[PDB]
Amino acid sequence: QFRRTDDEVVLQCSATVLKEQLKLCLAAEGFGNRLCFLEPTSNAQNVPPDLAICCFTLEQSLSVRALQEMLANGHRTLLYGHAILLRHAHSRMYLSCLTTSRKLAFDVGLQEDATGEACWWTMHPASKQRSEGEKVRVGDDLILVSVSSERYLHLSTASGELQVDASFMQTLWNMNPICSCCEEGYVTGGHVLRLFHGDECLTISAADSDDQRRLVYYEGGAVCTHARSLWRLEPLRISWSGSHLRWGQPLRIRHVTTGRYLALTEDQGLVVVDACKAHTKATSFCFRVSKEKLRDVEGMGPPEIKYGESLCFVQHVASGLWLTYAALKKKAILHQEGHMDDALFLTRCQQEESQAARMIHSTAGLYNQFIKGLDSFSGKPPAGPALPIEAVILSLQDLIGYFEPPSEELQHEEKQSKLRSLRNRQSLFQEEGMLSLVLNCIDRLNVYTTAAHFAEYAGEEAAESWKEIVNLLYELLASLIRGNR
Repeated sequence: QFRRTDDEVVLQCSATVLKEQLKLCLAAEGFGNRLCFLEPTSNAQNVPPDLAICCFTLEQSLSVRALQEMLANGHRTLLYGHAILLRHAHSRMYLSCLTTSRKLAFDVGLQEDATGEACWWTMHPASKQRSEGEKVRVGDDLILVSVSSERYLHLSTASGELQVDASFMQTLWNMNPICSCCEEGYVTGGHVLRLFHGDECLTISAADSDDQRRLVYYEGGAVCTHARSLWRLEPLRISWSGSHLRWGQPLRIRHVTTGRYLALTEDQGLVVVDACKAHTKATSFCFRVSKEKLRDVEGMGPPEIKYGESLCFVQHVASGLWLTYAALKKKAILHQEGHMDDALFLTRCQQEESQAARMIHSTAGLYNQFIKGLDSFSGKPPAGPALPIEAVILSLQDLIGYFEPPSEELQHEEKQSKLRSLRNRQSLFQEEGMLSLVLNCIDRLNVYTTAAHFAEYAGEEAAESWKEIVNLLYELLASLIRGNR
């Protein structure tokens, strides 16, 4: 009931939309975009929210005396009046108050390093029900104050869209628990993992495949180490979603890089589906101890399912159909009776790989839309929606540093270990067709002789970044191909 450090939390606030309360979570991508935005979580029943980038970890919780002291030089409970540090689970960046605007208001984004006063936030009570120095409890409304700027974490409404900023105005914030202390080696929600059969694991086809990437297979060999075989387990509850998985408990199974949802469909059968089409009935699965006929807690719950050691039959909830195969790669199907050997076991993905899979997802989506912007005005000299110039430049810069080789001056032992990581990071991107993706940007950009020629077909404003983006694309291309052996 108390909040302790190292808890995983989301910062939730609420807003009234056409006479109804939409709940919203604080979210940022980090790479390609530092700025926070708000993720609607109210329509979960029909459209699963992008929860992965909403998760923060409570790194440290400090007093004024404690904070002022650290700036000059395991489970502490959160007390009102404490300053907290929130690390972004995906980007490993810290929630901070920036120095940019759009009113006298700062932006709320992510910071590369927990340096200076900018990434610290003090907590204050919503009412006379709680007081400064008291344990911060579940369900409490919080006011959060930027240490650097003395401003409040604030929900904004301008002109029409929901947004976050730092304002002189105040916003009531709920800090919802995702997960707490976890039983070692047990499956919890929000874990990214692979599902093994028997070696063979559950996957979708590789990039630019005739599939359109919609179909599910059991495949062997190299896939088992490729990003396409990774899934995120998502229970149908925003709070305590990161709690232990329980047999028979319904969940959604999300493909990380593609961002689509394992589903049973009327026409196609067992497939992978867009977030928007992922309604509960279509997309709810559970693990079953066996295929025999056959109230939710508020904590981490009982640990039931062990990584590697537990064999699980996957079942579609609405239909009671079994996840099985058709009689190397085999097609995954849903079948009334299935096969005597349907039971899968689960292996937890590691953080570096897991992070990389998500980075692929964002990058693919970003550059794909940047391409759609170019295709739109190819023969037209605009109505075409603004190109994500600002985001592309940062996305490019971020990946370049991400793939940068280690300094030659580093010791041999450290070099070797750092090189293996680099090579593997590269490997994952390459297998997802990031090279072709970068190449298409270059090819479509290069149709143009210069900036002015580009400007003829695109805004003069867009043209000011054409040489930079082309140079950044080549640099990334080079960084991806480099052998680093």
